[PDB]
Amino acid sequence: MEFIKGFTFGWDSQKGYFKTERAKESLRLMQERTASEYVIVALAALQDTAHSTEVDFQGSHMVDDDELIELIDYAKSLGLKVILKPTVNCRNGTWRAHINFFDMDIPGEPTWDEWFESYINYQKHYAKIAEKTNCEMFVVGCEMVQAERREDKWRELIAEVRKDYRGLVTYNTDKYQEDNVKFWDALDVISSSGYYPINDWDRQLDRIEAVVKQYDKPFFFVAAGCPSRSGSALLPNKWDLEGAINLQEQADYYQVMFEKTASRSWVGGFGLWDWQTYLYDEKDATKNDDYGVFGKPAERVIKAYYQSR
Ligand SMILES: OC[C@H]1O[C@@H](O[C@H]2[C@H](O)[C@H](O)[C@H](O[C@H]3[C@H](O)[C@H](O)[C@H](O[C@H]4[C@H](O)[C@H](O)[C@H](O)O[C@@H]4CO)O[C@@H]3CO)O[C@@H]2CO)[C@@H](O)[C@@H](O)[C@@H]1O
Repeated sequence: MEFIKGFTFGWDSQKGYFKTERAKESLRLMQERTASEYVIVALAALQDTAHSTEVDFQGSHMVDDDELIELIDYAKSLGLKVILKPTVNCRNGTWRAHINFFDMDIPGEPTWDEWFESYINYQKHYAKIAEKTNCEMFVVGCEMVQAERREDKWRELIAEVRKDYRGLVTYNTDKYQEDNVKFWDALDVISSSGYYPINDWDRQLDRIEAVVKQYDKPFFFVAAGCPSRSGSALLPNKWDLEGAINLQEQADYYQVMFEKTASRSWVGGFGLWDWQTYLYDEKDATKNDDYGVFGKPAERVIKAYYQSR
């Protein structure tokens, strides 16, 4: 598989965002300033809590099918390939990694089968969209740490997705969880949220290597990145981390990350975390403490490295 030079887009979007021309502008800025050849459209449905069974993708937190199809078409019209990544959030704030139900089915309690039924139906709806728009890859799940043990249900879900979509299929595991998934044989690509510390890449890359070699498959970090924020380089996943603005720390993180993964041939690309739909003004970049890379010194590290591959 070719080296995926990718960037995540659209995580901030809601109903209506993908029609506006600000969205089309942001996408062109993203491609121009980073040299990304892939866009990872990251969307999120909602369930009430980590222990609810209804997954809701029709409410206004979610873009409508028509503006999504349009945004994808527009992306491909710019020479960008498209990975579609529908995951799920909780309305009470709980990280999806905690979505969980009892092992046994208990009378009157929510069950794994009820959740997976709602979640399968959600995935199939977007797998049909991925097929009609000829997306290159489709991500059936993201950081579902406590659900990953339910292997037969993930295998059932992947089969259901293949009925609608004939392209590449992967699953996005969380950091340090690459061997927590036992259904990699059923996917085409292995991927993880590579939020590893700036000073621990060697140990982590060596662990992941041995996990990948147990399987048939290419690997890439479908998510990776770092806020421009003091302390983030050691904990790049923690989006609510409290620390002063620090653009240089974000640039150091990307420099180190590309340097360490460039020597590893099984590391097959990136879906850098994120490029916002409603991008800030480049004048305010110097005071932005978010994952965004627009107008910041890390923007040039990514452009150069992606342009070197
Ligand atoms: O309700 C009120 C006010 O809030 C607005 O929304 C929130 C929302 O409540 C929630 O906090 C949401 O969280 C984010 C977070 O900002 C990060 O982007 C985070 O990211 C991670 C992602 O989940 C994956 O782990 C990925 O791999 O790594 C990312 C970085 O770690 O994603 C969280 C959601 O899962 O942020 C928004 C806005 O900040 C709106 O509801 C608005 O309506 C209302 O006025």
